[PDB]
Amino acid sequence: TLPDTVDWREKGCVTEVKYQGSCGACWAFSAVGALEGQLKLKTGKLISLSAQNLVDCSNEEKYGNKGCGGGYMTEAFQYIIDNGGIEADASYPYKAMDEKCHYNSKNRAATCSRYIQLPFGDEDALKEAVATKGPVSVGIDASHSSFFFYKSGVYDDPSCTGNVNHGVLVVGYGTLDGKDYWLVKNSWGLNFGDQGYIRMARNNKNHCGIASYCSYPEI
Ligand SMILES: *C(=N)C1(NC(=O)[C@@H]2C[C@@H](S(=O)(=O)c3ccc(OCC(F)(F)F)cc3C(F)(F)F)CN2C(=O)C2(C)CC2)CC1
Repeated sequence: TLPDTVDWREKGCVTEVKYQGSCGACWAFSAVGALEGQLKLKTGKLISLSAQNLVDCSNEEKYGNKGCGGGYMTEAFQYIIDNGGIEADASYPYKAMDEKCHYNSKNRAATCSRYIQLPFGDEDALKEAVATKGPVSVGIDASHSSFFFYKSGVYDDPSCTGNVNHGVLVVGYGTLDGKDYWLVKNSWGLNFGDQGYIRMARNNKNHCGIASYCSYPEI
């Protein structure tokens, strides 16, 4: 059986909310967020990892990522795997611009061996992964102005579609005033949503495509 409510923030597995600025780096923050969760669960240390390392060093056709022009969480993991590591944010800080890759293996802060993809649109599979594995990288349709008007409750705008466009991180789930939600960490800083988080409708026919492209890394 699975718990009714999960919140990885309570287990110390979620770093501070970051601010992506005008660089289309949502995919990089989503990936490092998922990897940060796994690092904490394995080593016991919570460390912010370098979204900038991903933005600078995976901007090539091998991966299909485009730096500040967008990218894919799975390809970010693949880069980390191929590269034999990723730096911490401390040593490779976020600049919100495309820069020349300057990865240094002496500052390796985490590694990745493989990544897992969940079945397309399966919110039950996502619930199990969030419950038992940790934070999960997801794509959502975050193109509706209502997404940025949200302050509280459970975001459930009927105009949302399954055509996804932003990467974010699911750090938990539960039920708020009778409405099932996924607890989503964004990368728009602490002024977005509820302290950087939005609760998005769960079990409502894969709303905003939240369970369409789920993945998480394995250290
Ligand atoms: C964040 N600042 C930005 N968004 C961005 O980088 C997004 C993130 C992913 S996605 O989640 O939108 C996405 C899109 C399409 C996918 O597959 C469709 C297929 F292959 F089935 F046809 C998968 C994903 C997912 F897996 F979830 F990542 C990509 N993306 C993009 O902007 C891209 C590079 C244009 C697609 C920049 C706003």
